[PDB]
Amino acid sequence: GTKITFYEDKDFEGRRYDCDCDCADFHTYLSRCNSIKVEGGTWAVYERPDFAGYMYILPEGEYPEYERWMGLNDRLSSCRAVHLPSGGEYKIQIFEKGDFSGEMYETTEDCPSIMEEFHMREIHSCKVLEGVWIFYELPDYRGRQYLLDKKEYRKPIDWGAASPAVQSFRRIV
Repeated sequence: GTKITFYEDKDFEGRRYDCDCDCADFHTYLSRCNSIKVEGGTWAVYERPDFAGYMYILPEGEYPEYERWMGLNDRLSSCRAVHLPSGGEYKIQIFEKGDFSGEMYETTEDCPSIMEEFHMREIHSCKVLEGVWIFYELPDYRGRQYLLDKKEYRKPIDWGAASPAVQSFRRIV
């Protein structure tokens, strides 16, 4: 019973498209997205069809301009609802090299700068043992966003990234 509404202009103006289930392609219904209203739960929204391109994670709320979801442009074309467990334990394993190789670290806590904490600038694979997490390109949860809502990620492309650069990560609660 969650819903997301996309508006072409800022401040919830202009033509609109709404999604109540997952939508793999609404680029023919909206030329651009400059504000969003999210109801009922948390959504992942994507620049290109079929959940491709830049992605952004939006909790319930009102977003009058794309900066409010750290958007890179006003282009969105697909979206899916994020299923969050009832606030249990959260646990993630990050790896120095692809395919779960190299050095590994396991944590239960948000990390606003992984260099100071794990002495890595990059994460080349990961296993999400419990919970749902977000990787960020820059420290303090800034820059590009990548949703980790599955279990195993063998290489960065599996979380939608072109490179293993990750500098912070946190749980979705």
